[PDB]
Amino acid sequence: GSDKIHHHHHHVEKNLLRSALKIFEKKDLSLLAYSGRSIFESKDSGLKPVVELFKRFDNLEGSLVIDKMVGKAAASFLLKMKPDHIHAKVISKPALKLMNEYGQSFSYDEKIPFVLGKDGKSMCPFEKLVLEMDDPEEIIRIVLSKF
Ligand SMILES: [Zn+2]
Ligand SMILES: [Zn+2]
Ligand SMILES: [Zn+2]
Ligand SMILES: [Zn+2]
Ligand SMILES: [Zn+2]
Ligand SMILES: [Zn+2]
Repeated sequence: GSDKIHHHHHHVEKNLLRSALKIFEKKDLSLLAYSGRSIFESKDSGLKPVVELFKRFDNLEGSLVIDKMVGKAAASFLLKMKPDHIHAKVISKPALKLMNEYGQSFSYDEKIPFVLGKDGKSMCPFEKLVLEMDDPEEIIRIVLSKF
């Protein structure tokens, strides 16, 4: 790849999001990547799917990602993959802040201070791990060293 050639994908077509949401909703999915057709589908919990997705494609240009719960950890993986748009059903404040810093196009249904643990009474151990870390690449590296 030429370091002189940069793709700019900054908007998503509103009817593809519409279509992907219909699929996400109809299949109780937890993660979806969509290009006009469905290219990755998962319903597991936590980061396992985002990592599965990361391991599967170098990038997601021309595609959109839908995710149930987007924390800083998932934001980092997704940012590196360069999807056209990420739609988060719930996004945490750290994730939102990060995606703005990176000019990634994204939308959300609910915003929350931070992703929560199994209980719903405290912070997800992965979110706490990466909470005071700045760099998405450093974050991806540390998360992978748990899987
Ligand atoms: Zn280079
Ligand atoms: Zn570039
Ligand atoms: Zn491209
Ligand atoms: Zn939604
Ligand atoms: Zn930063
Ligand atoms: Zn970096």
